[PDB]
Amino acid sequence: GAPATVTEQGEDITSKKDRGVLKIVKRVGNGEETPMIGDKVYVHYKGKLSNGKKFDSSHDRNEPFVFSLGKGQVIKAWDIGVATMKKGEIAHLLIKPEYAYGSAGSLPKIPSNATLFFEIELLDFKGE
Ligand SMILES: COc1cc2cc(c1OC)OC[C@@H](C)OC/C=C/[C@H](O)[C@@H](C)OC(=O)[C@@H]1CCCCN1C(=O)[C@H]2C1CCCCC1
Repeated sequence: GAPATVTEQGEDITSKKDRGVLKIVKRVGNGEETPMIGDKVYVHYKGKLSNGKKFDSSHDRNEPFVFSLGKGQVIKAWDIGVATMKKGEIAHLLIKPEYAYGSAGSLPKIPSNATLFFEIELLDFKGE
């Protein structure tokens, strides 16, 4: 399924080239701008542990998810991944624990050493 497709076909968007954040563009967005640290960013997302054992979605809350890029509100993989996205883009990310919750995990939702999958739609972004 989608996690294994990102393993096989995803681009490694990490600086270290350690395959810690792998990306597929599923729907192309518009415009030249991409989100930058400090921007206020508006998304919809669907996430899950890569083995399907827990799910989460902005739609569960009936509203976009909003965060400030690079402000420590999201996991490192989102700061890295969403900064590559254009307005309107849908992307898939597959994420190693080093760019998510690590060996400590984040119980009860996130076990130690968890790999994460997200589908993210970038709705909008604004400067601080
Ligand atoms: C570890 O705790 C949670 C993880 C995740 C979602 C959670 C968590 O409980 C606080 O609740 C959903 C609502 C309440 O919060 C949204 C964003 C939270 C924050 O931005 C942090 C905690 O989340 C993240 O950094 C990432 C990226 C943004 C969207 C949420 N995401 C998660 O890791 C999910 C996670 C995804 C895989 C399945 C389990 C939930």
